[PDB]
Amino acid sequence: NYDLGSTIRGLQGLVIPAQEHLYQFMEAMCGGSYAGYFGETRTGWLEKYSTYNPKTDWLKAPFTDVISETYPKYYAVLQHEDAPVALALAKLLRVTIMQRVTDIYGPIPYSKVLNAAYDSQKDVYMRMFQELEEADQALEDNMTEGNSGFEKLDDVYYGKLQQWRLFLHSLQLRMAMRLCYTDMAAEAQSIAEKAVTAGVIEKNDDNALFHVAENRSALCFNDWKDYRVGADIICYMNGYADPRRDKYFTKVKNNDQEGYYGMRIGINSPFSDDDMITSYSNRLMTASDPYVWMTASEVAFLRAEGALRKWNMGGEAKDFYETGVKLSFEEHGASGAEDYLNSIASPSGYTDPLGSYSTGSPANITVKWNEMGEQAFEENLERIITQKWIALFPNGIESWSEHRRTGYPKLLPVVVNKGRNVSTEAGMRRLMYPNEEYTQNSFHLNNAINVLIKESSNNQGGDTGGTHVWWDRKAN
Ligand SMILES: [Mg+2]
Repeated sequence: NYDLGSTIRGLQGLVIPAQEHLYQFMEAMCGGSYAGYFGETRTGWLEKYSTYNPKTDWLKAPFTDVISETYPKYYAVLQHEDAPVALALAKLLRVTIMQRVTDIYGPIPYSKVLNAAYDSQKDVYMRMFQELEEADQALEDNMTEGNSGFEKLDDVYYGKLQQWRLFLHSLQLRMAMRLCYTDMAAEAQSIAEKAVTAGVIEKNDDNALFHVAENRSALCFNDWKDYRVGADIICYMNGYADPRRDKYFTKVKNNDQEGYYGMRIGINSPFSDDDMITSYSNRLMTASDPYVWMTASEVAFLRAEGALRKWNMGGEAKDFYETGVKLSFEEHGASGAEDYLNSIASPSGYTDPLGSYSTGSPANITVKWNEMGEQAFEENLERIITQKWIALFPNGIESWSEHRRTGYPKLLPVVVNKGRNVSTEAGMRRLMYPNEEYTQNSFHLNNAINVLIKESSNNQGGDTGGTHVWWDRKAN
């Protein structure tokens, strides 16, 4: 029983996964650990994403489940609808889902899906850019005032095609910035500039949120209690005395504790699960919360970086930076942005309230803009990306990609590095292909690994967490 609305909602639920079974792996364990946002409370787990040795069958969900769930919905739209807007929205959602997947793995099945042959990450990005333009043209040529017909078929923008275009342009901007260290940088700059000109998300009312009657991801944090907040994000936000903390996190309040506390990521604690659950802050969320895809704050930080790089983003780097911070405060109902923007406080050292994994501060980057501008390029990039990372919480996959790309924010090293060809100093550079690909798709997988090796600025044994994906080319 095909229904276009259910199919579109199905696709919208594969961006930030709306099924808890998929969420726990892709977002809580993978994005969470590698962005410095969350650690796992379960002390019995010895093959973990956070220690770079995820149990083999825990590698299935971010690759195999995303792909196997996406394509039947995508092809249902294509076989039932000839309306250009339906096809354009399906196309845009497929790009949105799969941008994340190629950023995690590098080469992925994409253009030849009909298992399947893999495209190079470069070929995935170029094809996505071509598809985003095709979707955008179809939206622009068919949009109207009043109802589009998709009002009851779409739980992100409730049928408002104008807002879908802002989002599409914002995604083009994000993906362009991703490629600024590759041989496609000139094209990326042009794409970014045209995207900004076409109109990106600038107001919080236009943020792309997937609204849901029940946010099942809340189970992972509130009910299962399998994750708590990581040390890194707490070190920065406590150091900065960030007014957003009471909107992001719960307080831990007991005999020896009152405030915001983070757990060291990449450890094998000798304490109990109850100790890990009760001694560290949780994220603050409810079962009615939306999933946040793209915000005005993120777009402002992208424009700030662009401007710092002398791309034509329509304004000054400092102004976009300050606007990004202001927009994030506004998004969360937080006061004090203007004073916060002049802060010269450093990220704090890490004090483990249980006394096991205390360590020095991850960075000395402050909030206040360095007026040398591009003459302090790396420092100002560091604060743009650090502030974007705070504003992005809990979007770990995006923050992980940006951390890989730019080196920022600087995060605390894991303690227990049980990775295979993964360095403690550089961290996870990608995820490894699932064992299903080895057993069931071995011809295509073998070619994929060869493509990953050829595309990489830094091969570390082929299909490992150490090998760089194609866009991860910055020299350190
Ligand atoms: Mg100032």
